[PDB]
Amino acid sequence: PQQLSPINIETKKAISNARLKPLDIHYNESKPTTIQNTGKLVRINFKGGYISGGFLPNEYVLSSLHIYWGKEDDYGSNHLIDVYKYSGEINLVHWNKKKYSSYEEAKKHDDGLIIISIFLQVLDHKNVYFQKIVNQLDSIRSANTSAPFDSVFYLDNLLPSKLDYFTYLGTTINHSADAVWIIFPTPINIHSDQLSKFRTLLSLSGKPHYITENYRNPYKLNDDTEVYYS
Repeated sequence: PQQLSPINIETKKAISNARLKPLDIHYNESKPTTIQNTGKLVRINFKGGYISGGFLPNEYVLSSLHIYWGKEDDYGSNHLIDVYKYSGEINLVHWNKKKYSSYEEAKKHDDGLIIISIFLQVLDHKNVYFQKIVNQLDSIRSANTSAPFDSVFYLDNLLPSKLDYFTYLGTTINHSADAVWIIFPTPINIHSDQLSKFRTLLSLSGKPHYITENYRNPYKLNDDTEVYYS
């Protein structure tokens, strides 16, 4: 069967494979175009950027960034590692443009999508790179809104300090497609004030309510889903 995402990664059960070389991340050419409050989450759309190397058959192009958080700073990510939840989670969605015609075609195949997870950890540290995103939220307060992302922003500045990863075959968080996940256990550090600003965003209409949390609870791991560690 499909493996529904997200999941708890049990580190003692993760397995090794020579294929798991470090990823080659190439966000030089990445530029955010617009930012949106979809009524569920914050999405930033990108033009440019790709990942390659690692266990990948070829390059996958970057398309979008999603952000998830919780009601409290200590409980906000989608994925867990050994039943530890981080403060929040960024997902970077990439698709197999080499093989498929559009993201919509790519979504239909288990080699179509690769999603990178970067955890957020609230640690009383104002993160100047993450602040670029925070400082756009005032423009997308209502649900189903869009704004130009004008500020210069280098996506590679949100990469964790260490890029070892877990990988498994799961699904997108809305379960509309299979997706291979690349999960970095090392989080990036942010400040409580920064995460707080996401909770000002409004849901779709009773009347709209604050999106105080938008993570999805984890699903059980299928007996035949293997989790690899690089």
